Amino acid sequence: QAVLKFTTEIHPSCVTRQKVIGAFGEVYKGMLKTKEVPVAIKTLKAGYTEKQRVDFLGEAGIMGQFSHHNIIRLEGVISKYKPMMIITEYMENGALDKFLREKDGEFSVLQLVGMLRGIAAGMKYLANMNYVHRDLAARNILVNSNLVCKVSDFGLSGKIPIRWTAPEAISYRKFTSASDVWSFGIVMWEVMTYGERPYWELSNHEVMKAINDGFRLPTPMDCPSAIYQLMMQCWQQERARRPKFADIVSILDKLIRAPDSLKTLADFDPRVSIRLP
Ligand SMILES: Cc1ccc(C(=O)Nc2cccc(C(F)(F)F)c2)cc1Nc1nc(N2CCC[C@H](O)C2)nc(-n2ccnc2)n1
Repeated sequence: QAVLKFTTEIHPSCVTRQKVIGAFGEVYKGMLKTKEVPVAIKTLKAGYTEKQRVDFLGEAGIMGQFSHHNIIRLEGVISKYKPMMIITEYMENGALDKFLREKDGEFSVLQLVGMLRGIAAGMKYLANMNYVHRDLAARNILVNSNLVCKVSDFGLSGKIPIRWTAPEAISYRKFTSASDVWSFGIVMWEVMTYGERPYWELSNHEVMKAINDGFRLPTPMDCPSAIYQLMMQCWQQERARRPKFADIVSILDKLIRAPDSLKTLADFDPRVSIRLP
């Protein structure tokens, strides 16, 4: 029970499950009695294995431990009754990838960079807490009604997220906070492009080959030079050369606080010629 030391135990009478939103069990949208609050509810259904129980309660325990503005907030856990449940806050705006694609061009550069600073602060916290995310991507980030981004982990889409993953993590399963930094660079590109697919139609093998050949994603349109410089350094082949999350947070904070620094734009390489008088 020590695993749950940072969690609040919720009584089942306070929870109502309404609609399945994911699927040892299912995830539901529901309501929590604490005037009810909307919540997401992950269940561990009858028949779960020992490994599944250890993973489920371990997930609940770390989510309770995390207490940060940019990490999804655990409302509580049901561990004393069956089915067991993990209950989190709910965001009507949903996941960041779909959000940006449905709001193309609607935000200022400063708003976009602010979302990256928040994601970076959440990741710095996770790394400092010695938690390696392994699946950092815009699809795993929730957006609240204040445009605050909350790092989450919804599990795999299981689709292996090759184009978000650092080379050493793909090649030999070395997942660390430095491979999370690589993923963060990809998230920066996702944000600045309003959710474009990294590497467009390239297949997974083509992406890995391009990376090994030295190619990197080109600059997004209208992107601050400093922001593209930062994402590029997240994609250094040599793990030890990448910035740490503390460096990323510091840089993003300083750019936002001296906002003229974001007015210098990186050149964009057009794919298409339009000749006009
Ligand atoms: C119930 C639930 C359980 C666990 C997690 C979760 O993050 N665990 C996690 C594990 C390790 C590390 C971290 C860490 F470090 F990142 F924090 C976080 C999130 C949700 N809650 C949730 N799950 C979904 N799902 C899940 C099924 C697929 C579906 O498409 C979306 N959707 C919403 N949701 C949507 C709109 N508002 C809220 N909430």
